[PDB]
Amino acid sequence: KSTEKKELSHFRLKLETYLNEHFPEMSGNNPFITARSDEALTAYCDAVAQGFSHPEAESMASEVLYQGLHFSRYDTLVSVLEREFEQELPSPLPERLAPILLKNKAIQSVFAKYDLTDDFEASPEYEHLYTELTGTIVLLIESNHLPTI
Repeated sequence: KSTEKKELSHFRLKLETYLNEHFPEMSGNNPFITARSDEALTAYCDAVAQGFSHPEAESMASEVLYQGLHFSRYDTLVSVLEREFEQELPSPLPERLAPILLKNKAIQSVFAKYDLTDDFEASPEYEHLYTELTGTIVLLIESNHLPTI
C-alpha cells in the first residue's frame, strides 16, 4: 500500500509524460490519466500476487498503460511536415502546426479512413496514409488554405 502509492505515482508520471509528448491534445485529460494509471496499477498488483517479479510486473503494467496509444496522429503530422515540407515549413513550424492540422476537417477526413491500431505504422496501409497526408498538405498550401499562427 506504500508500494501501491509509489507505483501508482510512477505509472501516472510515465503516462503524463508520454501524452505530453505524443498526444498533447489528450495530455490534460484527467479522467483518462486517472483511469488508465489505476488500470496499470491493478495489472502490476495482479502480476505480483500471481508470482511475477517486480520488473516483470512493471513491464506488463507499462504495456497496459500504453495500450492503444502506440499510433499518434500528432507524431505522424510532425514527421510528414519535417520530412516533406522542411524547405517551406522549417522548425519550429512542424510542432506549431501539427495540433492545428489535427483539427482541420481535410486532415481529419484522411485519418478517419484508416484503422489506427497499435501496429498500424508497421501496416502496409501506413505508406498510403503518409502519402495521402503529404498530398493534402500540398493542396492546403497551393490553395492558400493552410491554417495559420
